[PDB]
Amino acid sequence: RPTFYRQELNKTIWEVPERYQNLSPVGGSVCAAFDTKTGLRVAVKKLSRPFQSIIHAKRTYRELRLLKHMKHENVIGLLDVFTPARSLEEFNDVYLVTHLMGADLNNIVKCQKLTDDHVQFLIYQILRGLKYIHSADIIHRDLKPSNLAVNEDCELKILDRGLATRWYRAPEIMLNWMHYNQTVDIWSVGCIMAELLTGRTLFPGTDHIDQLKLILRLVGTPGAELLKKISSESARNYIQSLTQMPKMNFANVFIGANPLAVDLLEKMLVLDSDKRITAAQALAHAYFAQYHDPDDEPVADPYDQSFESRDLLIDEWKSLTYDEVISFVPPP
Ligand SMILES: Cn1nc(C(C)(C)C)cc1NC(=O)Nc1ccc(Cl)cc1
Ligand SMILES: CCCCCCCCO[C@@H]1O[C@H](CO)[C@@H](O)[C@H](O)[C@H]1O
Repeated sequence: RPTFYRQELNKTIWEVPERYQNLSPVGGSVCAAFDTKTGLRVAVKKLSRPFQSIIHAKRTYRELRLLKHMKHENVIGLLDVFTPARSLEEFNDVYLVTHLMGADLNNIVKCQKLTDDHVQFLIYQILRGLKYIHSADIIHRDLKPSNLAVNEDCELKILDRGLATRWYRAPEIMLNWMHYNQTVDIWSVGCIMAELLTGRTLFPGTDHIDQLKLILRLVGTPGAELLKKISSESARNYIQSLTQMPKMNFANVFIGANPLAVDLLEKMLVLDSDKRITAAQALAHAYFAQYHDPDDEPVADPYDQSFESRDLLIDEWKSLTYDEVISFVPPP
């Protein structure tokens, strides 16, 4: 074990290896640090009360398992994870180390003037990262501009901050469908993409109902084919209950957009999530011709997430998390 030191920042104590220097608050509780081992600047996150409830303990464990697993350019990965605790008995705090990236995409959006080439490169990187995420059988479910770190050269990493967020949510997530396929995230890529083109939010709903009213205005009310898949009572029984809305043709909404951008949007923003384009399929769309490389759009190693079914005690989830701290191997 290295030697640690204690420092107080914004009413939060922080005990970190001497390696991590220059500490200064950024945000949960995140600091910028200077990593003297690799000469680069990092974000260090100290987890708040990680083993306080069962649910906190399980989420702490999912955090670590998940970040230990993500190893892709366009997805947040773990540079390091440490605890000041010398033993399990004494184990209480968890710090995560990741790359700091300057902005999130939210900053970059409303003040900069995005070329079609900007939208290609930014959207290409989200899909690329999503292929990877989705190949591990992970659905993000809350993809938005705040959850995309962008550096100065417009390199992009997907992440989860986590806890308006509703502006990018798939219609099915917002009616609480419970059977979600991965294309929920494709819906989110559509909303983001449209906003990078127009510079404005596609569905800036004021609340839940308004959000959905705005979605249907664009995509139209459900067709016969989609309707025939709805199991439920009055889930379907309020059919045209917000008028029998005709679907907008997107060439009319995205005037002066690359017609290939328009065509991809039509394939992302389908009501019926069985008809949505996949991440891997969207990669092969002519819109990404300048960036698409078939041999450098990698998939994930098998991700064991049996643990999610498990109902364990606070102290089992704490031990499991301890094991994960102990077993961490740093990137090259
Ligand atoms: C829970 N979670 N899920 C994902 C995805 C889906 C992108 C793999 C990523 C994460 N977790 C995070 O993104 N966590 C995280 C950790 C530290 C900082 Cl400074 C910022 C964010
Ligand atoms: C506003 C009316 C709600 C329309 C949302 C329906 C689109 C969601 O997609 C639907 O739901 C499931 C995915 O969760 C799929 O398995 C279904 O087959 C699919 O059609």
